[PDB]
Amino acid sequence: SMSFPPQRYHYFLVLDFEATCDKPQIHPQEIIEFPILKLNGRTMEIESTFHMYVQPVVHPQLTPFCTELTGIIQAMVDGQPSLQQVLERVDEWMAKEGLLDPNVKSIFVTCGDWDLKVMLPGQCQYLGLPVADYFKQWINLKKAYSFAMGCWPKNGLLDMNKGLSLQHIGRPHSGIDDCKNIANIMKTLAYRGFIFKQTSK
Ligand SMILES: Nc1ncnc2c1ncn2[C@@H]1O[C@H](COP(=O)(O)O)[C@@H](O)[C@H]1O
Ligand SMILES: [Sm+3]
Ligand SMILES: [Sm+3]
Repeated sequence: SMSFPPQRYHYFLVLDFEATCDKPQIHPQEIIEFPILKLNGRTMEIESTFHMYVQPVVHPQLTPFCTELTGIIQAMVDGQPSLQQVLERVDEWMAKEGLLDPNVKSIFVTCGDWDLKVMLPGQCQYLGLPVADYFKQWINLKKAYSFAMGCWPKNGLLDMNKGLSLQHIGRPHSGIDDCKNIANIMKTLAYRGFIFKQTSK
């Protein structure tokens, strides 16, 4: 096939939350890291980065497990805006990037469905906040990978990097680093000729 074919979107918006957690799981979970990488729709190159840590409210003190898992320390979320304000910052960032133009086509890309099917809508429902329409469609990279490679990856980014012989970027369970791996996997899948499609229902 053709390497780096024409794609259906002008930009891809790579997103990977980190959230409060514990062993056994904390309830409710709350977003504590909100990264978005804006990728050129054709080349998959990173052109802009949104990144904010978020101050949790229901369980404001990060557990030892959460800090061990994510590397996020208490001082990184203390003094930060809450999710409501971060969502307003995202909307302003989308506007300045030119992504609110109806003729500019973009879609979010996540590893799995959890981030936009479960985490964001669930916390927004808890807080009584509407979900912006652009969060309601996305590409699940694991499903896209399964069509591009003909196989179901077992453990997310690590196994997709393994299958494509890519070196892992940065630290697992860091939101921004997970985004960098998603973007690197996407670049390789496009190099192999894959055309990305919405997977969310
Ligand atoms: N092994 C785990 N045990 C408990 N919670 C987890 C685990 N892995 C991920 N999580 C939660 O899911 C969020 C997203 O995970 P990830 O995108 O894989 O870093 C984390 O920030 C945690 O809140
Ligand atoms: Sm993740
Ligand atoms: Sm992650």
